[PDB]
Amino acid sequence: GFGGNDNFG
Amino acid sequence: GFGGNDNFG
Amino acid sequence: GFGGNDNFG
Amino acid sequence: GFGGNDNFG
Amino acid sequence: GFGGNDNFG
Amino acid sequence: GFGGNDNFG
Amino acid sequence: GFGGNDNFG
Amino acid sequence: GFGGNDNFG
Amino acid sequence: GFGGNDNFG
Amino acid sequence: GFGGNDNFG
Amino acid sequence: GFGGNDNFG
Amino acid sequence: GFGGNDNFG
Amino acid sequence: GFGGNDNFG
Amino acid sequence: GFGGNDNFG
Amino acid sequence: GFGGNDNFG
Amino acid sequence: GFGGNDNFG
Amino acid sequence: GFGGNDNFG
Amino acid sequence: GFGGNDNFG
Amino acid sequence: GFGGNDNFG
Amino acid sequence: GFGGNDNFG
Amino acid sequence: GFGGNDNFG
Amino acid sequence: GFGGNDNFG
Amino acid sequence: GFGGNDNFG
Amino acid sequence: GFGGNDNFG
Repeated sequence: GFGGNDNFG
Repeated sequence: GFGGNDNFG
Repeated sequence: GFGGNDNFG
Repeated sequence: GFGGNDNFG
Repeated sequence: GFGGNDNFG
Repeated sequence: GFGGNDNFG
Repeated sequence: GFGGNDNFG
Repeated sequence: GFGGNDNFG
Repeated sequence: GFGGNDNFG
Repeated sequence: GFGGNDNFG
Repeated sequence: GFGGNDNFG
Repeated sequence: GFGGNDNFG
Repeated sequence: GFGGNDNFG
Repeated sequence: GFGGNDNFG
Repeated sequence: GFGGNDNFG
Repeated sequence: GFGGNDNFG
Repeated sequence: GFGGNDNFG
Repeated sequence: GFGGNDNFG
Repeated sequence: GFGGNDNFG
Repeated sequence: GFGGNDNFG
Repeated sequence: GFGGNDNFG
Repeated sequence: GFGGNDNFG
Repeated sequence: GFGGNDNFG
Repeated sequence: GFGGNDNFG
């Protein structure tokens, strides 16, 4: 999510 | 893709 | 939530 | 089916 | 049915 | 004479 | 309170 | 259903 | 006297 | 019949 | 032919 | 039908 | 009198 | 059906 | 106090 | 379907 | 909580 | 919280 | 007569 | 922390 | 800093 | 040179 | 120079 | 693809 697409959902 | 938190139902 | 009767293809 | 949410798909 | 009546619910 | 497929309450 | 002969047929 | 309140939810 | 299937949620 | 057909005759 | 789903009442 | 009469009801 | 070669289905 | 913050009573 | 008559005070 | 060709016929 | 609900108090 | 007073800072 | 939470200084 | 800052969430 | 003096900064 | 406390991602 | 029963509470 | 010398403090 900072470079790589995190999904806290 | 579908990189998200996906429910489908 | 109540995702009922999904027919996916 | 009598209150069942049934598919018949 | 084939020869008699039938309903869905 | 006779009743049949009968959903009820 | 129903009360007589009813014959759910 | 009849007199007993059911609760099919 | 609640009686149903209420989900306090 | 999900990938199929049905009759209900 | 796969003509299925017939009633030949 | 096809070969002979058939009544219904 | 359906008589000649015939596919019913 | 997701009250994540439900204070009650 | 939801069915139970509380007294937060 | 999702990410799949999935031909019925 | 950085992903979801707090409910302070 | 809920019953007790709160403070911050 | 509880004086509860307190932050001095 | 009554000395330095906080974060919630 | 209640009877003395303090430098939170 | 405190960076301090901070969530990321 | 406060000097009595203060009840800082 | 960040790439320098970046000091997440």
